Amino acid sequence: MTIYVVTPTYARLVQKAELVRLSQTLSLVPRLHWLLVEDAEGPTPLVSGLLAASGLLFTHLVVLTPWVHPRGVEQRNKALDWLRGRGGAVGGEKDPPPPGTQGVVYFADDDNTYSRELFEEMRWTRGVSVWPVGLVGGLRFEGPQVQDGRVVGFHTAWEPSRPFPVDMAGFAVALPLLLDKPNAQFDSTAPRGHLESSLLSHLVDPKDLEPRAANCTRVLVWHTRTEKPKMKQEEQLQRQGRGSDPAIEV
Amino acid sequence: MTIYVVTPTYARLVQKAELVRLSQTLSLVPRLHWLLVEDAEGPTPLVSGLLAASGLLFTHLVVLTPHPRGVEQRNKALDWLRGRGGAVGGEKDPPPPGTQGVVYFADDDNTYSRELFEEMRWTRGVSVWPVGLVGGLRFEGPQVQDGRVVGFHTAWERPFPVDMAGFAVALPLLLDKPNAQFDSTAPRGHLESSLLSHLVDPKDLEPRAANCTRVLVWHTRTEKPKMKQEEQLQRQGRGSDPAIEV
Ligand SMILES: *O=P([O])([O])OP([O])(=O)O[C][C]1O[C](N2[C]=[C]C(=O)[N]C2=O)[C]([O])[C]1[O]
Ligand SMILES: *O=P([O])([O])OP([O])(=O)O[C][C]1O[C](N2[C]=[C]C(=O)[N]C2=O)[C]([O])[C]1[O]
Ligand SMILES: OC[C@H]1O[C@@H](O[C@@H]2[C@@H](O)[C@H](O)O[C@H](CO)[C@@H]2O)[C@H](O)[C@@H](O)[C@H]1O
Ligand SMILES: [Mn+2]
Ligand SMILES: [Mn+2]
Repeated sequence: MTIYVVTPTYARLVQKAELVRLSQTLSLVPRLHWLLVEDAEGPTPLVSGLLAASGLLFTHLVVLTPWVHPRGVEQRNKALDWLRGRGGAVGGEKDPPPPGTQGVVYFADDDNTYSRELFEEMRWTRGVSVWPVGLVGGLRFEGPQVQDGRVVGFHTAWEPSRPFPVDMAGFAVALPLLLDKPNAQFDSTAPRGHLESSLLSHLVDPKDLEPRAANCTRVLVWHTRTEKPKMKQEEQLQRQGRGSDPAIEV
Repeated sequence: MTIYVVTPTYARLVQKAELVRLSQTLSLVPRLHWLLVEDAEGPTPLVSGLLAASGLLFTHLVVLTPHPRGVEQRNKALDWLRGRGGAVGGEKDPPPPGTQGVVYFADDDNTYSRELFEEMRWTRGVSVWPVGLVGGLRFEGPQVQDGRVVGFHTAWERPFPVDMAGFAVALPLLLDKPNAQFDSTAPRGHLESSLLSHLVDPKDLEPRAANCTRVLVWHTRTEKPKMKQEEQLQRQGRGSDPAIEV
């Protein structure tokens, strides 16, 4: 069962650092195909270079992002388009899996923290699977309430009106189910935190969710965020004509 | 050649996450021995459990520090390497005297590429390489000329203007200098120097990373999670189950 990890990424100071630790974590997982989608005009040397050197099975994708400020929407839908045979690769495996292929799709932002155990949990998804997510929604962890092996509620707080009050990193979807539901995609016009539900509503009813991670008692992924680097000194040095050598990638 | 990674850690919301992605990166490095020292009153089940399930060669140490942080913890790892014992888990026996190896001080929130470790494995005395996103710069790094450290690309004021993550020390040199340790009273920018002045002259530093032309380690920091909601649910008697580890 191959796991397809959809990861939208964009250039900023901590980008390479984020892709380095993430790609290194992904190299621990067998049967994993990384769909890295750059939010850029075209493929960048930085990302192309990191992928080629990663040693991972991957497909490089690119799409530009054109009030609620959703992040990575277009990039995620681009990965979905590719999976549905609408092309778009610029590197790596050019052809998507043919229909009938078994597999699971997981949307992994480039700044979260993922334990290798998480991937074995989602590898057996029939429709849509779920598990708790740490340090998200303003909670220690947000996650499905499980009873008798079934989801009967949710431990959440923010925007409780959400049919699926779970984070992007808190679920995975069966590849066959995605192809069998062509209208399933992320809605960029969706309110602040209803992005997840905009995709999932086309796939299942929350009652049909497959609880994983020891019936949602284990937190195997964390919604970590990196601090924006301090650059006051870099700014001053540049004015003096001695800024950090730009020919050295960071 | 074994690499001894000394990592001080402490309990806070992101600790487990930090330790998870750090240990996963380390499991990609051969001949590596992890010296994880907790800044706590005793071994925490969280860390003990993470170490046991990591499949890494490690030694677990503890020491509480009631201003530069993680200092006492790093010094205890050094004490252990000097046969002064102090382990509470993992490999209790330190490397025998005259053992070859290199010591690297890796904070638990930085980002380290696998290549970094292969660069430091050749350390004779003390080696150096650039560090990204640190000191207010895209990167700080030694200035190399003819394969010799002739200066330092830095902004903040120091005999050794390099971050904790930008150097490694040969094990034999550390044993040879029994007084070489971090000064817990040394202010932030002088912590690295308090140790290195006991070991070598900055002009004897061995430049790595293609003569310091590549950034293989980043000084990333993790945002503190907002917990307003947790506090609200706590008032209502339904906070995140304390029995579910995060
Ligand atoms: O605030 P969050 O932490 O939920 O979101 P994020 O910052 O981690 O963004 C989500 C994903 O999309 C990427 N992205 C962000 C901003 C942008 O302009 N373009 C993007 O592709 C980012 O790398 C994440 O993977
Ligand atoms: O500000 P920096 O990013 O240089 O430092 P840090 O926050 O990453 O701390 C350095 C190391 O020491 C640990 N530590 C931190 C605070 C404390 O009270 N006790 C500690 O042991 C931390 O985990 C880092 O590894
Ligand atoms: O499942 C949680 C949900 O959180 C949304 O983000 C919210 C923020 O927009 C708001 O400012 O704070 C909230 C916490 O009180 C919460 O973090 C995400 O948009 C969504 O993806 C999901 O993570
Ligand atoms: Mn994020
Ligand atoms: Mn740090």
